[PDB]
Amino acid sequence: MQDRNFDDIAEKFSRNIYGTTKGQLRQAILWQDLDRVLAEMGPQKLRVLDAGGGEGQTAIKMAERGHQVILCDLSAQMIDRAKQAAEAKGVSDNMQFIHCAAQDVASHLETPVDLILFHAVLEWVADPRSVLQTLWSVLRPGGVLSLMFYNAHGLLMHNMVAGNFDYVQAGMSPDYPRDPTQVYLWLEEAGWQIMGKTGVRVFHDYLREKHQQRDCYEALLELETRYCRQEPYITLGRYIHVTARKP
Amino acid sequence: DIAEKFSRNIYGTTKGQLRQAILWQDLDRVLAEMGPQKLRVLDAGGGEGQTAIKMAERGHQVILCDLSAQMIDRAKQAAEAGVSDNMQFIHCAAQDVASHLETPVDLILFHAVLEWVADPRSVLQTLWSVLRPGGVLSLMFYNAHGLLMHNMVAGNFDYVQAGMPKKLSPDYPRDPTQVYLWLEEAGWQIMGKTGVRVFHDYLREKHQQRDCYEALLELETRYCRQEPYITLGRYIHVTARKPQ
Ligand SMILES: C[S@@+](CC[C@H](N)C(=O)[O-])C[C@H]1O[C@@H](n2cnc3c(N)ncnc32)[C@H](O)[C@@H]1O
Ligand SMILES: C[S@@+](CC[C@H](N)C(=O)[O-])C[C@H]1O[C@@H](n2cnc3c(N)ncnc32)[C@H](O)[C@@H]1O
Repeated sequence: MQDRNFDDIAEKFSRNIYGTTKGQLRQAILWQDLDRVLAEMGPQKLRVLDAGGGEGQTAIKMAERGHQVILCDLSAQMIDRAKQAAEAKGVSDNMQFIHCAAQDVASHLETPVDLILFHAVLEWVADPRSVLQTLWSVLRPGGVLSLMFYNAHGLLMHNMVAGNFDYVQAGMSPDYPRDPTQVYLWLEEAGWQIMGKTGVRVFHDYLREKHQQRDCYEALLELETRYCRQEPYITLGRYIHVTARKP
Repeated sequence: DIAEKFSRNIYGTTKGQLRQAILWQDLDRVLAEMGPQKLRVLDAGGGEGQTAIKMAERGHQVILCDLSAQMIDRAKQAAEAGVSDNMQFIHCAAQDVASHLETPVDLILFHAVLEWVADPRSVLQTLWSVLRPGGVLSLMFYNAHGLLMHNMVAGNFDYVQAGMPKKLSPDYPRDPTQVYLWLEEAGWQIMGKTGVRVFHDYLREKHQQRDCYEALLELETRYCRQEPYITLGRYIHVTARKPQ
C-alpha cells in the first residue's frame, strides 16, 4: 500500500470532487459533447426532453442554461427526488416531471422537441428499436439525439481487469449491456445521421491503483479528454455517447 | 500445478508464454491451410531463434537472418541443444537478404522487428520481393495502443501526456491502422489480425497472470481476434498473403 496522505499527492492543492469520480468524469465528458452541440444549434433556447432522467442532475443543469426541460421517468421515487433537487437549485419553474415510460411519452407531450437526452436508459429496455422510433417521432427535423448507452465491451474489459474470469466466461449491472456496432446500426436504420461518438470513462475504471482515480483526477481527465474520441478508446468506454441528428 | 508445468515453461514468464501460445495458434492455423507439404521459412530478425526453432521442430526448413552476430550465435547454440539440420543462418539486415537466398521462400516470419526499423515500408517491400506468389507473411509488431493502455493502467500519466518519448523500448511502436494500410497499399491480402496479450498486462492483480494462467489463456484465445481487443494487444499478429 502507498501512503496517500495530503503531503504525498501531486494534485494536493486541486479541488476535491464532492461526489464520485465515476460520476464527475462522466459529467465532464458528456458536457464537452453537449456544449459543442448546443453551440452548433445556435443561441435560441430549446425544448429538451430528458427521457429516463432519474434524479435529474443533467436535466437540472440543462434548466440552469435557460431551456425548458421535461423530465420523464418510470420511477415515482426518482421523480420526487428530481422535483426536490430542482426546487433546491431554484429551477422548479423551468421543468416538467412526467411519471411514465419513455415508450409512452408521446401521449404526455404537446409539441415536438429540439433535443432529446436518453442517457443510461437503452441498456434497461427490452424494446430498444421501438423506443428509438418513439424518440425519433417526437423530435423535430434537424433535431438532435444525445444517446449515452452502457457498453458491453466496457463491461467485459472491466471484469477482465478485475480478474472476474468466471463471470466473463459464463456471463449472467444493467439488463441489456449494448454492442456499440448494433446501436449504431439501429440509429442508421431509423434514418438518424451520426455526428459523433465518445467513450465515457475509457481509462478510469481500468486503473490498477484505484486511488489514482481521485488522487490524480485532473491528470486523468486531461488524458480521457484527449483520447476518448479515438478508437479503440471509444469502444472501451464504460458508456458511449453518440450524438445523432434527424435530417 | 501438476498440469501447469507440463503445459508451459515455469522458468519462463507468463508474458512470453502467452505471446508464444497465441502466436502459435495463428501459425498452426496458417501452416495447415498452406497444405501438408514442408516449407521454406525465412525468419527475418529471428533473434535467439525461439520461434524459428519451434518451426523447424515442426519439420520445415528454416532460414534465420539477423543483424546481430551475437543473436545468431545464441540461435545456433539453442538449435543444437537438436534441430540444427533444419536450419540455416545468415548475418545480415533483412533489407539485404535477397542476395543471400538461392530461391524464393513460402513463409516469412517478421516478429517484433517492425517497431525497430526506420524504414518499415521499405523492409516490408524487400520481404515481399523474396516471397513466392501465394506465400504468406506472418507479421507481429509492437502496438502503440497497447503501450498507451499499459501506461495508463499503470498510472504513468505524465509519460502518456508527454507522448511516450523513448526512455527494451522500441523506437517506433506502430499504429495498427497505419500498418494495415501499408500492407494493403503494397498489394498484400490481409488474412487475419490477432491481438497478442489483450488482457494479461492490464490485470489489476498481477498475481493472476500466473495463478489463473490457464483461465486467462482461454479468455485471451476467445477474444483476441475481435475488436476492440485486437487493438489492445501488446503486439498485433497480422497474417497476409502475396497474391497468386
Ligand atoms: C441508471 S438510471 C440513469 C438516470 C439518469 N438519466 C442519469 O443519467 O443519471 C436509469 C433511469 O431510467 C429509469 N428507467 C428505466 N427504464 C425506463 C423506461 N422504460 N422509461 C423511462 N425511464 C426508465 C430508471 O427508473 C432510472 O431512474
Ligand atoms: C526484439 S527482437 C525479436 C526476436 C524474434 N523475432 C522474436 O520474436 O523474439 C528483434 C530482433 O531483430 C533484429 N533486427 C533488428 N533490426 C533488424 C533488421 N533490419 N534486419 C534484421 N534483423 C534485425 C535484432 O537484432 C533482434 O534480434
